[PDB]
Amino acid sequence: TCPFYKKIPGTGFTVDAFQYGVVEGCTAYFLTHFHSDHYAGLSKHFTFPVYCSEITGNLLKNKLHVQEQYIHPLPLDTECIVNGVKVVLLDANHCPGAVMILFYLPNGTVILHTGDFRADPSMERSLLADQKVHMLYLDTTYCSPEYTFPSQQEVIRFAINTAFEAVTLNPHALVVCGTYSIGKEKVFLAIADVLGSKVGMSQEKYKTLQCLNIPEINSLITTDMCSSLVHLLPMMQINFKGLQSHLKKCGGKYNQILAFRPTGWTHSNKFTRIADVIPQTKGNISIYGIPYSEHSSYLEMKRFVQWLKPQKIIPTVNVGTWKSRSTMEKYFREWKLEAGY
Ligand code: NI
Repeated sequence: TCPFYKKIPGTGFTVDAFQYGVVEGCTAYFLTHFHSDHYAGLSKHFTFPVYCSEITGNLLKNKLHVQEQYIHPLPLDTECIVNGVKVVLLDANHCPGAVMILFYLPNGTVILHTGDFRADPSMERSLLADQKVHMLYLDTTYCSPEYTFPSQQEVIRFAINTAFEAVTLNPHALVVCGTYSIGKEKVFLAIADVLGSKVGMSQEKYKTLQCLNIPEINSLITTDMCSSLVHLLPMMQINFKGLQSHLKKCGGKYNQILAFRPTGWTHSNKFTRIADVIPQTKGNISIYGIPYSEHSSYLEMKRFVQWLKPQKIIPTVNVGTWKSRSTMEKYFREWKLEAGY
């Protein structure tokens, strides 16, 4: 059965609710982004209307085989009527095609569902500026002050300089980047660009990237591994065993691997600056864990919420324990008393 925080009161709408069977009274199913926890349950046998971005719609059709008649793509930044209710989709600054949804309820209440997001000050100059929000359904993944990490631009700076240095010292080094879902593509794209290479990958991953509307993509990626010195591999293979095994397959073209594991936050954030980061090393194999987040830091989240001044907050992440729920409610109250709403 569908939980409460995935229902939109006063509408026939649900958000990210495909794993519960047929939801009683749902006339339109919204999908915020193509991440498995959120799409869990969609397939070619789905026969209700799905509302989403163009990019999410490209991925439903080609990767999950959902039939075209049930895919309803909406443009961003545009007032649209769905089943008699005004909605807007806004860029979530999460992975490609990810959105927040503004719902204008028939009774005058305004609801923002963030999906998954990385709050940014640029959101304070979207269509959100214009009006009040009564309920916020908030991505609270990192809602605790210990959760700190750098900007995405600092992390990319570190990865580009690390890769360029290592391959300039050894032209026979191979760079490898881990992936398991969409998102974080700037990591491997930026490194390939500095090195003058295309990014090499499997047919399945190439298919996924071709759904993302990335400008000039055909110039940036390929399935011909031999011609590329930046390779993608599944995240589970980013370890000394998996990487050794991959170096054997390359036919004596390379004598070193430098690899990157983009993670979310890890506890080495609590001590080490991004500048000071070091790899794990065995022989001619080195592995860097880099904290490239597509979710808000605690400070980013707090800033966004203090600016929006919602009348009520409903968390959508970390809701399963009493301790987590109590912790999050305490921070929402400090934020509210500090800013005076
Ligand atoms: Ni996500």
